[PDB]
Amino acid sequence: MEAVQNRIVEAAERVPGVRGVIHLRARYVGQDIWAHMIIGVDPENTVEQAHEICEAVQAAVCGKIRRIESLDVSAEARE
Amino acid sequence: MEAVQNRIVEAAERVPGVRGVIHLRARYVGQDIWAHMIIGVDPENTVEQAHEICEAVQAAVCGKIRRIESLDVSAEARE
Repeated sequence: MEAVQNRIVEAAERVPGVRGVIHLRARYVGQDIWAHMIIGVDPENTVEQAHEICEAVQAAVCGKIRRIESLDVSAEARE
Repeated sequence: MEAVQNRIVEAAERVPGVRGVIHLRARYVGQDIWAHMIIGVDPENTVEQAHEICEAVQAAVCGKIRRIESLDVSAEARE
């Protein structure tokens, strides 16, 4: 649980435009993980750019961590 | 319930920068309402601007509809 959540955080942080993981809640459903994540982004990015970063984080994390079967990613301004 | 939710929607829509209410969930707790709202915004607004619109919607709706005692507002790109 703690190691998998570190893996998730690190995976998100390596995606262009991510300025920290603000929040991550992981729920275990059988052998699978269902998760909700909030990432920080540049406040001067557009809303469209922030959506693109969130989509990229979803693809990267789901592609890298095969136990994850649901992941919702949203963004907030950071710095 | 239906009339109060129409009131909430209309109140949000009159705030500068709102492009529709995408989602509104209202829960009744005793006599009070607790609500979660997603607004549409210009995709070319910055993330900081979208946060400012959300804050303005929170102030307007909470100020106008006194039964609401909790309101969380987030934004997504619309058009």
